[PDB]
Amino acid sequence: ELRVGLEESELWLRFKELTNEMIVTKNGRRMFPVLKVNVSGLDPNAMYSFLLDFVAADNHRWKYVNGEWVPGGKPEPQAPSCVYIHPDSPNFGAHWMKAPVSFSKVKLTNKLNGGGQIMLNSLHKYEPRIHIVRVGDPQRMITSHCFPETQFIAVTAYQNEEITALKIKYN
Ligand SMILES: Cc1ccc(N[C@H]2CCN(c3ccccc3Cl)C2=O)cc1C(N)=O
Repeated sequence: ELRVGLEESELWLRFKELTNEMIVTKNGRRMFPVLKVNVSGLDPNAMYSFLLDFVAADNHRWKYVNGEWVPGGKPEPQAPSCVYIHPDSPNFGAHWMKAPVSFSKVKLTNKLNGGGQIMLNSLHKYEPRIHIVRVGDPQRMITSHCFPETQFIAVTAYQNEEITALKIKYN
């Protein structure tokens, strides 16, 4: 009954086809595309919080060489666990289900700086993951959901000029 669907999956797949890249900066940078999901099968009367984190996909980093992403060395030590709390939290299941849940305000950074920003290692691959937690639950039940369409490589600057162009075209 619980269903969490990626919105604009076709657009994400265009970026994923090229290998998607997300800029990280000292002060933090919002994502494009924005991660948005539709949710069904929550209790409309209950209250939930929506959380987001980013899971490392490989035991190595990457490098863009001759127009191709290739394994580019041993990984750096894993990034700190950073979780983003959706600012609508806590809210009724009715709230989360009446309209897609958008994580427009989350910012990716390469420094532990000011904010609820997400710390990522440049040239490493990550995948957004959403968690739903119910308030007042003595079992502290959490549901976790991964989105393979939204995988990307964190970068201090775009490597693929097709990514640079695509981000301008669709944004
Ligand atoms: C009657 C009723 C009870 C429960 C639910 N939803 C469950 C499943 C997900 N979940 C849930 C619970 C804890 C943490 C995270 C989640 Cl996601 C819930 O609270 C729907 C109905 C209904 N509308 O019939």
